[PDB]
Amino acid sequence: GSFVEMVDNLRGKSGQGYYVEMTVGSPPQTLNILVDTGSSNFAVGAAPHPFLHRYYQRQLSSTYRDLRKGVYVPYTQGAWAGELGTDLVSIPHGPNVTVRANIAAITESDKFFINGSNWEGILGLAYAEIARPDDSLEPFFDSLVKQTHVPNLFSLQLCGAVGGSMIIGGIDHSLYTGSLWYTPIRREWYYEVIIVRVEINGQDLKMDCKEYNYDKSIVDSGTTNLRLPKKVFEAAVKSIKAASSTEKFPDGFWLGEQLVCWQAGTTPWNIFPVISLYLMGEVTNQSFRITILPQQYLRPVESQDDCYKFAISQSSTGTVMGAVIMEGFYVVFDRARKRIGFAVSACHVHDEFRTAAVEGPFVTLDMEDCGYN
Ligand SMILES: CC(=O)Nc1c(Cl)cc(CNC(=N)NC(=O)Cn2ccc3ccc(C#N)cc32)cc1Cl
Repeated sequence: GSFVEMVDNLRGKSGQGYYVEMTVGSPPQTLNILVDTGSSNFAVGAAPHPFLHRYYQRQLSSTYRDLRKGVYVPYTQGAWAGELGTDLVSIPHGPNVTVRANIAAITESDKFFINGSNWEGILGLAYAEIARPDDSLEPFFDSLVKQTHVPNLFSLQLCGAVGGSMIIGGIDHSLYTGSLWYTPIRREWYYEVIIVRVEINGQDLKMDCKEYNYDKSIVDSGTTNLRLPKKVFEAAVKSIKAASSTEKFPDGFWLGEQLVCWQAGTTPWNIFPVISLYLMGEVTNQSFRITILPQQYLRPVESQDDCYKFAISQSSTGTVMGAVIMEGFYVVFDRARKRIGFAVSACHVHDEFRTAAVEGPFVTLDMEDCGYN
């Protein structure tokens, strides 16, 4: 394939984010940057911190330009503050171009950096609307498209336990099997989609699709869990408990407050159900379903023991399809045609009885009502 040099450009530790090497400034400073499809700022640590091995040094970059403007980015648990500026940016194992991009130099932070994660910055891949301080601040990818020939499209293959590929400018066919199925992007801020139905072990959850998309549903690579709206989570957990009732688990396991460990080799994946999301398709009344295995939603925590954490958690900000979902699939963010594609990942962790799947088409009536306004 012609994108061979971008294959395998992602690394990471489990549950700690996938990162790509970027070089910034001149002479080259190379940094490990978190790949996040749920945000829109390019930001790098620019001061020493206990969790950072290296960081961006602006005074050593002759091409660094100061924007004389501070930036503050709050998240749910953490936050960071820093200074805005521009510099030359490249991705060594990505497309062969260099761009002048906005960089947020992070000079202070709370619970943002992860001990041992080996990354020191974040690459926001979503649209300008959700950028701090405001929309006038062109996100990295927008800058890439404007200044260069690179087609307005990228794709992600995150392989679970860690590594994967971020293909920029195209689609690499060795990364997936079967056909690609596309769902429209509802609005360009987050990568927003519409879930029209949810099944556990082929059994329908029987809720109004409005509930599945309450607030919004997004595809977000810098989040670990599949997060479901309060009511949907409650129902889903009932159904999963019922589907795996040949075994018993403490109530805190389903809330992620407890772990269960099996002896090495013996996890009974067979007792947990497959989970299915149906997404609106590209044609009236047409949908398709993506289906994930326990190997995706039970995550290992790093002896003689294998400990697992349930990785479906409740949300107050709608559905977030994080790495739990994405590690099953090759995902194509086709920004040029306002659509997102899913195909079975050539490298998804599976066993011999069941595999992740993307199947279609299905007929779902009145899908237009499922979105929130
Ligand atoms: C240690 C850690 O969690 N670091 C971290 C942090 Cl603080 C923020 C990010 C930002 N990227 C995200 N894709 N997502 C979030 O931060 C989660 N989050 C971001 C905004 C936000 C708002 C409401 C809720 C709820 N409920 C959750 C929210 C990435 C990482 Cl790795």
